[PDB]
Amino acid sequence: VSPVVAASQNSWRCVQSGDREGWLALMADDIVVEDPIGEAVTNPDGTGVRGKAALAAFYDTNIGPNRLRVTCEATFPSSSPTEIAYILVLETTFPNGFVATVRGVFTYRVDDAGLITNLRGYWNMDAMTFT
Amino acid sequence: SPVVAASQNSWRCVQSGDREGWLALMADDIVVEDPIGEAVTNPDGTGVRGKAALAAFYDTNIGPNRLRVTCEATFPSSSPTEIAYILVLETTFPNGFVATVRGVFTYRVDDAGLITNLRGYWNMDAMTFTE
Repeated sequence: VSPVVAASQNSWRCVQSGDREGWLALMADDIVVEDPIGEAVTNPDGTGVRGKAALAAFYDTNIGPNRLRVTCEATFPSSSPTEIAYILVLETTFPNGFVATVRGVFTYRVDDAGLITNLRGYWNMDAMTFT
Repeated sequence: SPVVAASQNSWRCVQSGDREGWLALMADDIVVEDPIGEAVTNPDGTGVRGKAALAAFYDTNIGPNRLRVTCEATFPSSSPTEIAYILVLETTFPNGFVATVRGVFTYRVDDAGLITNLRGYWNMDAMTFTE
């Protein structure tokens, strides 16, 4: 199993099961989560959430309260064991039974210690759907 | 949208042999990792970096071959400078042999509309061949 695949799918298990430290422990000190890339509801800034500091906050705002579901439709490994792309569908159910769903390309990168330095989502609000 | 026009223009020129048009779209700090990681097309595994290196990459790996592109899917981000595609790249070599690969291709432009990052998530597993 490649390091980027172990890390990336340990991330999916951690966000799906409320394992905040599990999740944070997978992440390098220089982590840059851009879900998605560019300015949006969850990237207000437009330049992503930086360091374990701001990502802890990001979790407690957008993930810790809710039920997040990751579904993998396709894997696109590269020729490097530290970088992969996927087609995921993300599905956040809020406590009021409100459900936001989005399909996108998600790229990952780990450093030489095996920790995520970059999580990057290719999607916009035009693609998100509500139920 | 600058990244769509850059990217669509990349396919125009590459598919028809227009070397000077292809190079015109790239920045002077360009990095092409087709694919990401160690491959014949990316030997040191860190990509072809700089417009000068890219010219010699062109004459080694593109000019002698016929290349055909099929966009199968498009995943815009919430930034106008960065997009991801699913592409099918078909490379006919000088001896008549054809290699075909599906992968994820991400693009990025700088504030002037010029391509700074062309990155391909594929490897040899997925690649097919004929003739």
